[PDB]
Amino acid sequence: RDQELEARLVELETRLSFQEQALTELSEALADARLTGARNAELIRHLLEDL
Amino acid sequence: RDQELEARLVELETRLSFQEQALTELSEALADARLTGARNAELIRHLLEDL
Amino acid sequence: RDQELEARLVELETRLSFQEQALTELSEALADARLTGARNAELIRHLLEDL
Repeated sequence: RDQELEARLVELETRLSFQEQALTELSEALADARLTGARNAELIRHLLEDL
Repeated sequence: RDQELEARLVELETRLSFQEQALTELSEALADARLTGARNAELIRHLLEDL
Repeated sequence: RDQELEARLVELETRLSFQEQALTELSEALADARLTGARNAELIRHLLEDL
C-alpha cells in the first residue's frame, strides 16, 4: 500500500522531463545569442577602426 | 526498514527544486541578453550605414 | 522483488546529474555572453556619440 513512493517517482520523472526540454531550448537560444554577440563584437571592432 | 529509498527521493526532490529555480533565473537572464543582442545588432546596422 | 523502484531512482539520479552539469555550463557561457553584450552596448554608445 506504500504506492506513495511510486507516485512521487512519477512526479519527479515528469518534472525532470520538463527541465530537460527547457534546458535544450535554453542551450539553443544561447548558442544563437553568443553568435550574435561574436558578430556584433567584430562589426564594432571594425567601426572603431574606420574611425 | 527500506527507508533508504525515501531518503533518496527526498534528495532528488531537493536537487530538482534548485535546478528548477536555476533554470528560471537563467531563462530570465538570457531573454534579457538576447534583447540587448538584438538592439546592439540594429544600432550597429545603422552605424554601418551612416558610414 | 520490487527493485523496479530502485532502478528508476538510479535512472533519475543519473538524468539529474547530467542536467546539473549542463546547467553549470550554460550559466558560465551566459555570464560570458552577457559581459560581451554589456561591452558591445558601451562601445556602440560611444560610436554613436563620436558621430
